[PDB]
Amino acid sequence: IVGGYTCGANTVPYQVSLNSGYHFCGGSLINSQWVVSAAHCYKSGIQVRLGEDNINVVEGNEQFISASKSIVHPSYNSNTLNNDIMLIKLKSAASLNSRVASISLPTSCASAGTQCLISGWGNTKSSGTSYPDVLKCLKAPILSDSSCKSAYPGQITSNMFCAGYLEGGKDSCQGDSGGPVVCSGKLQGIVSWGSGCAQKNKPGVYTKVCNYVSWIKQTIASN
Ligand SMILES: [Ca+2]
Repeated sequence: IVGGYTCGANTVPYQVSLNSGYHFCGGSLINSQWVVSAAHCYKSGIQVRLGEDNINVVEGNEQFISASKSIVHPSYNSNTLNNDIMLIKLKSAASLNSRVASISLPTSCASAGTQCLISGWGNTKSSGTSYPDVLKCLKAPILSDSSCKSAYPGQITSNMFCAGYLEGGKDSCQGDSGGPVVCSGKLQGIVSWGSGCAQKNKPGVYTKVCNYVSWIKQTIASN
């Protein structure tokens, strides 16, 4: 997250870290056994880390759980990042508490100008590299479809939306992928892609979770 702030330990209790001997992507806890993340984060060997704040120190309130199943959307296209969504089933159910809690899926899609919270352990620099230890937060609005398509002509599908700031300086970035975009207590986005980070007129692009609610619920009911 570039231009953001230190969230505060366990203030984003649904945020997870996906780990393979290092943090590589985020995700969101949507019930005691299931996490949503981005398809482009898919790997073998994933450990889900819940209740994290500093990803480099064991502080308390952490739960480390292996992934059992990792379900990439069948129509994921890795060249376009259309359908950039994955479900991950935990080996065991997490213990939910004030520090470790699920986020609700949307009933309706969000509209333009809705303010959301994006969070992650990704790069904090637009130009260069600097990974945080502790979780970073950014409040960003949903842009209009118009401004989103004018920023990325031909590359925005019905399953995406833009969020952020056209002036630059505030965005998600590498390592934030897969994490939450929460608006009025509902999971509306997943950190997906963009052109660089925090660059002017190139806002971040997010998977529009409201298009996937039926798919999420049908897949989970069968797995
Ligand atoms: Ca920790």
